[PDB]
Order: sequence, then C-alpha cells, then structure tokens
Amino acid sequence: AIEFTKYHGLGNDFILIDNRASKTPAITPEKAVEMCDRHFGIGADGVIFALPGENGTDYTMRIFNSDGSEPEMCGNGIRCLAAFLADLEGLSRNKDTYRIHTLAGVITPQLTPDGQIKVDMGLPRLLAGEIPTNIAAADQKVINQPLEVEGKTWEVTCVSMGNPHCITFVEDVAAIPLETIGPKFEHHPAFPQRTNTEFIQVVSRDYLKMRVWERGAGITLACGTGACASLVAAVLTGRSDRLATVELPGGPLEIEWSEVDQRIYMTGPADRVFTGKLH
Amino acid sequence: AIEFTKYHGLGNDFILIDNRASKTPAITPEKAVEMCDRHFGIGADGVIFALPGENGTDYTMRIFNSDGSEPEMCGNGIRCLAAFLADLEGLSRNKDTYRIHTLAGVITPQLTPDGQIKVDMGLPRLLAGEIPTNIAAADQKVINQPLEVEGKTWEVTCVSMGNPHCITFVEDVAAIPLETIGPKFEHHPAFPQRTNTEFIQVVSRDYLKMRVWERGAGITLACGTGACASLVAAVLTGRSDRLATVELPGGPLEIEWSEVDQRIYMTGPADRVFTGKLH
Ligand SMILES: C[C@@](N)(CCC[C@H](N)C(=O)O)C(=O)O
Ligand SMILES: C[C@@](N)(CCC[C@H](N)C(=O)O)C(=O)O
Repeated sequence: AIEFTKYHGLGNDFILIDNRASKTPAITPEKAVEMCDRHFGIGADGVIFALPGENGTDYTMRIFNSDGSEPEMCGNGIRCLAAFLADLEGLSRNKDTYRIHTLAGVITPQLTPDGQIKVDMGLPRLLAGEIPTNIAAADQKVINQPLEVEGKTWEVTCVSMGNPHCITFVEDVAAIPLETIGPKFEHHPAFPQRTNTEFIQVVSRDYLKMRVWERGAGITLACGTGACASLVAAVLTGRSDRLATVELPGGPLEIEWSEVDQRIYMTGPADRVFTGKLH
Repeated sequence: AIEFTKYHGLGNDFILIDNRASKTPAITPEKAVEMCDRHFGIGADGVIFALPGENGTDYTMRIFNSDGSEPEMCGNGIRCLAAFLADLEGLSRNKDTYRIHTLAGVITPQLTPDGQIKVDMGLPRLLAGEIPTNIAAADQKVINQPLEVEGKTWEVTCVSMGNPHCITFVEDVAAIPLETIGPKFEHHPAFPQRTNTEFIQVVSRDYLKMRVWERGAGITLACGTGACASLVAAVLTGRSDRLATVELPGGPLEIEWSEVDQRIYMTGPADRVFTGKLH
C-alpha cells in the first residue's frame, strides 16, 4: 500500500516517500531493508522521507540506508528530495529554496534555472571528536594520518559533513579493489560509528576522481556528502583548490568550499525515474 | 508513461508489461536495457511481455534479458507471467492453466491451489545441434564432455530447454568464483549463441544445489530453465533421480523429468512486488 517515487542523483538511487501527513516515518528501518533489496524489493541505496518541518524549516529529511541504519545527511538524497518537494507543492511553490531540517542541521537546496540543485551543505567538521574517530585526540584535526588496514598503512584525512568520511588519495582509483578493502575501512575500530570511505585520484587542482564504499550501502555510483568531504580533504592537504569537479562513477558534482562563508556548496542533478505502489 | 508490474520468481526479478494490445512489444531491446539498469532504471533481470496468443494459445510470452538479447524461454518468468495474467483476468479467469506461446514452443503453467505454479516446460533437447554447441557432432549428445576454459579442463553436460545450458558438477558450489569464470563459459567459442552456465553440487540423489551465470544477465538468484537442464544433466550422468529439489540462492524449485511423457515439470513461486509507471 506504500506509495513512493524512485529518484537517483548520479545513480545513487532512492525511494522517496511523501511523509508530510505525520512526523512518524511511514516504514520501519527493517521494512526499509526489505524495500531496498534489489531483487526481492524495489531496489535502492536508501529510503528518504519528506517529513513536516521543524523549528521554522520548510520540511525535514530523514534517510534510512539500505542496511536500515539512519545516517545524519545525504547530499544526493537532498537534491532528490528538493525535486520531489517541488513536484509535491506544484504551482503552490513560491520560492526556489527549501530549508530542510536534518540530523546534521539545517540544509538548504536551491533549484537553479538549468535544472540542477545547488545545496548549502553547511560547515565541514574537522575535529576527530566530530567525525568521530580515535585516530587523533578529540580536539585535533585528522590530516594525512596513518590508518593500518589489514597490515598496510594508509594515509587518511577525516572530514564530517554531519556523517563521517575517511578520505585517502591514490594514483589509480579505478584499480582499487573496493569490494574487498571497503568493508575493512568502514568497520575499522578507529571509527566508533563506522565511516564512509572515499578513494580520490587527483587529476588536477580542480578535478578529482572519486570512488566510494559507503557506510550502510556499500559500493554506490555517487555520494554528495562524500564528494564534499573529499574536496575539503584535498584542500586541507594542499592537493586541490576550493572549487573542483568531483567525477563519480555516475557522473560529476560541482563542489565549492566558499571563502565567503566557509560553507560547502554542492551542485548536481536529480532524476525522477518512476512512481510506484507496493503490493 | 509505461505502466508495469514488478515480479520475482525466487529473486530472479522481472518487469512485466501488459502488451495485449499488439503483437509488437511496446519497448525496444535498447529501452529494456535502460529499464533493467538497477540504479538508473527500474532494475531487473529482464522484461517480460504479455502478448496476444498465437495458434490457439491463450497468450504469448517474449522476454528480453537485461542485456537486451532475446532468449527463447524463461521458467521463472513464465511463472511470473502466469501470475500476472491471472491478475489481469481477475474474476474473468475460468481455468487454472494457460497455454503460452514462446520461441521454444508452447509452455503450460498451472496455477495450483497452494499458490505455486507448476509448469510443463516441454521435452529437454539433448543433441549438440539443439543446444547449440560444437563440443560434439550435431546429432550427438553432450554428456560429461571436456571443455577447456582458461587452461583448465571442465567436464560439462549440455541440455537445451529452448535455450542453451552448460552444466558442470562440483564439490563445493559456494566456492566457485562465479563472477570470474562465468563469463568465460558464457562466451566460450564452443557455444555459437552463447550459453547459460550452471554449477551443481549434488547433495543427494533428490537434492541439487545450483549457482548460475546466465547468458545476458550474469549472476542471478534463480533460473528455472537452468534448474530443469541441471536435473536432466544429473539424470543423464547417473548422479540423480528424475525427481529432485534444486536449491538456488533465492530458494528451491521442484523439478520432475516425467516418466509418463518424458517432459520436464518445474514447480515454484511467483511474487508480485509493486506496480509502477515510468516518468
Ligand atoms: C551517499 C549519500 N547518499 C550519503 C548516504 C549516507 C551514508 N551512507 C552514511 O551512512 O553516512 C550522499 O551524501 O549522497
Ligand atoms: C533465468 C531464466 N529467467 C532464463 C532467462 C533466459 C536466459 N538468460 C537466456 O539468455 O537463455 C529462467 O529460466 O528462469
């Protein structure tokens, strides 16, 4: 009986549920796992709920990963939700931006004329206690620090966009055995709440190639918070400028670490695929 | 604008299309590839068309694999189609069986009282020219014959259920590196039209454990024609009786090589997942 719309942001694909009638999500995390199963269910990297606003915001976003866990933010998902909300509001829409309450704070997507969505993703969080990670003291940053993974020492930088990211820079990102090494990063003891893991090949100071092993979703074709965190990590390590394209398997995102307000802006597409109803 | 229903037969999942208005499938193979993409489309192992009957049959089935190629039959798909047709007919249904025209001939699913579907899959085809394969002369069977794959010699048996199967018996089917070796069987030069490949672990004379690398779909959770062919191969090589359970990743099928009429009967479930409409 559950009605939903399938979206994807650069192939990071989601089940969107109109949940404006109640602050109670329409499905449990356990049901979200079943729904995200690609063979037995609808198939998705997560379920996103369009919920009633909180504390002045226009709406609230909650997301369940395909493993049922609930992360704090999702950049590809926010872009899908902004498109979804525009469709729900229809001709009653009276603005090009939504203020969206998330576990990570207020996030503000903007529908731009060219069909893209540009998102104010907030300030990056750089202290180890904010990731969270035990690689460094809670009040210290985590920049080009060692992380031993199955005997081999990786150089990693940690950034939070509300959710945790662990970024490592590599010569050939296509050659990373992501299915094998990804889980070992995700569940590394250094990360008490697990982490998302991004492998970054720097092509130039304004062009990064990214692959990601996501917390709670595995190999995905794109991750907005992950691209934001990777750009921040590339600036912090002096490898890139603050404006860059992040090329993902599903396509590109435009990332800016603004020097005006020190916030991260992420611009990318959102595509409605189909509407459906569970049997 | 395309309306569809998602089904799966033991996790072998399909997009079902009501195509009763024309003998011409309403989507092209190229569109079917897009629709089967699990991130950018609906996500499926194939698209199945419910088409007008031919030559006194009740309906016709055509199926496109997720690579766009068109195979001659699909057992999990016929079960899903039988369920779909029963839903389309509703209270106008006046029988428990459909005669369905396929490229492989007439196939007759029966809706049983317990909710399963028992399918008359027809006679197994055992001659090399019927597979087709060049392992033996066209008028010879292919039983425990050699096939060199990347320098290792495998013992294989070939059976056609309208579509080609290459069956090999192994001690530990879970240990097969299916993602790697599968494509090497599928595209082996010995198979002019490619082949489906089944790895079979005999648990007992009435219980086979199967994993499959499918022509045009890769690793799937179940294959009905493949389970039929694997049972035939297990009989031909003296390893099993003619009545057996075939355990697949998605669950079990009951297979019978009838001594009454020498035809193969396949019994299994079919589950309706959701209905949808493409944007
Ligand atoms: C990939 C992601 N959807 C984030 C999903 C949440 C992530 N899997 C986590 O668990 O933190 C995004 O930012 O675009
Ligand atoms: C797996 C299959 N759907 C057959 C699909 C067709 C197969 N991929 C082929 O190309 O012959 C079945 O019999 O249940």
